Amino acid sequence: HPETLVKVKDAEDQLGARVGYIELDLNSGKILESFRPEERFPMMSTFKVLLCGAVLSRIDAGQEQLGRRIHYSQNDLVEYSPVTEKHLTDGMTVRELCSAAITMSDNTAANLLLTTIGGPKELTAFLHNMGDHVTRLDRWNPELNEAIPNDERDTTMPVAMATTLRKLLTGELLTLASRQQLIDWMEADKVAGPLLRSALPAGWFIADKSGAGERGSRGIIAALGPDGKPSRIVVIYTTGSQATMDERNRQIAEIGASLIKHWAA
Repeated sequence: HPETLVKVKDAEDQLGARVGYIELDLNSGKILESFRPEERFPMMSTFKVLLCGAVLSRIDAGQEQLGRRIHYSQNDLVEYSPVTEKHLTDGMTVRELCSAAITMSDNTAANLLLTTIGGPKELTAFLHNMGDHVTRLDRWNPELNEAIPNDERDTTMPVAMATTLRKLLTGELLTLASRQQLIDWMEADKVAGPLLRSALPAGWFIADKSGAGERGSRGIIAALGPDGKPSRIVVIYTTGSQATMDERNRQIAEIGASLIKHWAA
């Protein structure tokens, strides 16, 4: 059972592509191990957690409401919108939009949420305010998944994403209610079965969010731990590979198996 860093490097070889990885202690925020922690990768759909962070922050400040109902139309629908495409008549609440965005990676829900905050620039501004000057969202769905080589648009670094995720989940940035909601959404993720969840023993907790983009881009952010409590943050990205979606999933699942098999170390 390879050690995690050995498996991550092996994943680069198998995939013919850069893989970035970091593991943080959730409590302390201490980096436990990392690989290409300070290189940039497309965030892809993992941005949606940060987006819902921004939305929750607005909620906490009285500028937004969980129950606010948004009506929208056919023209707003983009590909991979399994929830939003069913609510053209009745609309959806902000709460339901964040659920759909995080748990089903509903692309239209994420655009709708971007509108509520005034666009990708406002997410980037929210990030800057929290101290994250690396992570940047520049475009909307679907364009933000283009993953053009060395384009810094819509990118993060594993270390920036990991830290920012920790601040959202455990910091004072969001109220206790909002922090809990955010983690509850990520716990309820439905579309990341083939990734770290496929390696997870019964009884563990995981709150995650996946992403896939062009040019083989794939990744996942997670808070996970044994005994029903998250204790570490794991962030994994890759971009460039020509491997199949299944192949890229497998490598990420295998990185997950390693970190699980060595967790007690």
